Parts: sequence; C-alpha cells; structure tokens
Amino acid sequence: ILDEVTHVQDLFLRGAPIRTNIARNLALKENVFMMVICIELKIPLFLVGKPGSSKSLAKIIV
Ligand SMILES: Nc1ncnc2c1ncn2[C@@H]1O[C@H](COP(=O)(O)OP(=O)(O)O)[C@@H](O)[C@H]1O
Repeated sequence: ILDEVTHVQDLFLRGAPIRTNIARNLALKENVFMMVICIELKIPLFLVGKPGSSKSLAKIIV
C-alpha cells in the first residue's frame, strides 16, 4: 500500500512540470498530490507546518 501511494505521488509530480533544484521528499509529493485531489473533489485542504514544508511551493506547482 505504501509503495502504491508513493508511486501515485511520483506520477502526479511527473504530471507537473519538471522543476530543477527541487526536493522530491514526502512533503512535496504528498502536498501536491493531495491538493490536486482535494481541489478536484471540491473538498478543502488545510496544509500547515513551518517555513520549509513545501506548501506554497505545492500551491504554485499545482
Ligand atoms: N523539498 C523541498 N521542500 C521545501 N522547499 C524546497 C524544497 N526544494 C526546494 N525548496 C525551496 O523552497 C522554496 C519555496 O519552498 P518553501 O519555502 O518550502 O515553501 P513554503 O512557503 O511552504 O515554506 C523554493 O525557492 C525552493 O528553492
């Protein structure tokens, strides 16, 4: 299940334009994948954290 989830996250990140000098950590992948899904389904997303949690970056890439 974990492998399938990370595979879909990598797939969705691949769908987004390739960005150089950007980290493929679980943060960015999960953020972008879940915001794509949530705004697709009209369900709210509430990303939080601290400076460096790939939330605004995920917003811009989406
Ligand atoms: N894996 C990563 N996670 C967070 N920030 C990254 C990552 N890779 C690169 N960055 C840098 O972070 C900057 C914006 O991301 P970030 O500041 O983390 O967003 P947020 O506003 O959510 O903190 C970019 O200029 C980018 O160079």
